[PDB]
Amino acid sequence: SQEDFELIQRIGSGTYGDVYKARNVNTGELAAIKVIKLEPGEDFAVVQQEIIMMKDCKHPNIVAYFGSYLRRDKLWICMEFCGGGSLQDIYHVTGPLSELQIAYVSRETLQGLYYLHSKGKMHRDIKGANILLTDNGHVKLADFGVSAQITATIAAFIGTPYWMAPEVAAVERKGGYNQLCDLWAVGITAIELAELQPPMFDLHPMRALFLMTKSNFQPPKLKDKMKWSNSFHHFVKMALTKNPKKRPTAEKLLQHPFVTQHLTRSLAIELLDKVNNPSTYHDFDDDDPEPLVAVPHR
Amino acid sequence: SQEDFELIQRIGSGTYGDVYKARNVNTGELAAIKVIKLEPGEDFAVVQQEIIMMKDCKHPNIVAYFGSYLRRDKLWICMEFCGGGSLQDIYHVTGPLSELQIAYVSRETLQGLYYLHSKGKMHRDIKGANILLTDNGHVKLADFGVSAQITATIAAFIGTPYWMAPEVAAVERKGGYNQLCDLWAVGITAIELAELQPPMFDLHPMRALFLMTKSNFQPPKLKDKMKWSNSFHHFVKMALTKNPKKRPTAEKLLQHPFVTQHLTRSLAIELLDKVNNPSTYHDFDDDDPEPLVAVPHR
Ligand SMILES: Nc1ncc(-c2cnc(C3CCNCC3)s2)cc1OCc1ccncc1
Ligand SMILES: Nc1ncc(-c2cnc(C3CCNCC3)s2)cc1OCc1ccncc1
Repeated sequence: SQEDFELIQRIGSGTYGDVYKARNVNTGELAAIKVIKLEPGEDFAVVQQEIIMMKDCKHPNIVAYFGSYLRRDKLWICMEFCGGGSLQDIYHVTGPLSELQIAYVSRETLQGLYYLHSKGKMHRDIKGANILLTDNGHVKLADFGVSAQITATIAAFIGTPYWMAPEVAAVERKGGYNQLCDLWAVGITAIELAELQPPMFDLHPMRALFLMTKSNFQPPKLKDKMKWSNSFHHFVKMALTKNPKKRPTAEKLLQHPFVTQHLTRSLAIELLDKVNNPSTYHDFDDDDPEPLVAVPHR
Repeated sequence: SQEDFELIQRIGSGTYGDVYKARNVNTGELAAIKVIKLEPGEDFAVVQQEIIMMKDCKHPNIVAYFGSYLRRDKLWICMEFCGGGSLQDIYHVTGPLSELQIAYVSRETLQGLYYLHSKGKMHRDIKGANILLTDNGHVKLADFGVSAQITATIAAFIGTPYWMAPEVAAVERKGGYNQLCDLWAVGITAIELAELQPPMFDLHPMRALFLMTKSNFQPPKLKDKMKWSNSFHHFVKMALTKNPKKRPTAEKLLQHPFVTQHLTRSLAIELLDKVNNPSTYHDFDDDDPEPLVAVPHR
């Protein structure tokens, strides 16, 4: 029941409700609980779908589902607690991530999407706010709300299609995209972790979307042409292929040098320590540990 | 009240409900009545908006509003009766229209849109089914349901815009077009009246809209390159300008030769007679009317 957990503190805000740090009353285990307020009679098929998808995903790079409890218009969704927090929360304190840190995160995210895509699902909201870190440095993906929204909307034109002007047709269209769009978000997220914000972030949301549809649109690059290697640049160049049909899948991009190089969870531990560091030194004593083998000096 | 009219026969189907030929109980005047079934609690702001717009338009090329009556979930909207019927209804019996007939209809439609556009309104569903004819050959535009829908929807992204792939952005966009889209519909309608159906009519609605958004999209032409004049072709070429900013407005297109030439309601009377003709001859007697001036012959 809900009574098995005690909400400790709000740690974020999901697509729907608030996320709270929580503790189990008996086991003492930590967990993250998404509290969602439901209005009577409202379309439940959406939060219902999110739970099902969470319930249907068991992968080391996806936030694991513990349980869900509904009590009087208040729905709790229990999941594993990622101590590090969102990457966005991290690089807001931390500076920009390292290239190797971006590389590690990217490979793990791609591993998560690989799983989702084989299942035939898509995340459709891949960003720094949805990529979490465990205390040991593991990378998990979160927030299946958007995914759930898109699935639920699979169910009416305004006007008649054939008589629509091209600019009206662009707005009257629906669907027509697949899971390869997640790969684009990986490319944008790569930039996001590098430059503390996605490209075009200063524009209005509608204005940014309109620019992407223009025929003369060219995919973003990394501003510092010299700060990052050719692999990182090339990785983003592939991930940010405008044409979806020629865009590399999750497996093809996992075969890329930038993510196929040696990358361990040490890099995330580093990142976590920097967040736990708001100090370049500490007290110490360095002399000869054992007198028995202490080299003499006169 | 509703009791002032008696529904005679269904004459069409609007965006919302059925349209009935109707007669006034007292005056004996004919009228068209749109019967709309409303569910309790439903968004009325849309049919409410349609009435207001109809009520707000007094132009010789727009179907005039007589009244509207609501009685127990059943809303009547009374308007002038166009004896000829829809152009689509006409060319389904009639063959394709003449070039001069298409020209006459086009000028009158443009005159209607000119009025709407000066008021800052848009039709957004200009087609043969919405262009009516009076018994005397006058051309009126109808069906403000779509217009009303678009206005009412002026009031939430799925996912975050900046991380969206271009193909997702295309579907997540909204608005971004103006009344110039009506001019495109005029161009398509010109083809429709000429070839008994719009271009791409054999495609699926979604497929047709997707093709229009492609960068390599080229506006349709008239299939018979030799059946119609250069003016008609050029008229459609202007009206079907892919780029909305360079697309001629309603006034600019009214200055075009194809519609600035001599065109009278005789052409519509012709069209109406052909519909009232499902016969190339009839009984007659041709000899010398008056003997007093009858020229002799021996
Ligand atoms: N499963 C989760 N585990 C931990 C967090 C945390 C978020 N912020 C945290 C702070 C960061 C700063 N240091 C203290 C801890 S931990 C969020 C989680 O999930 C979020 C979520 C969002 C949307 N849908 C589902 C889950
Ligand atoms: N005001 C209207 N006056 C007459 C018709 C007619 C439609 N079909 C007609 C037949 C054609 C064949 N000959 C017999 C008559 S008359 C439709 C009208 O309006 C339609 C409308 C649609 C959608 N929203 C508003 C109005």
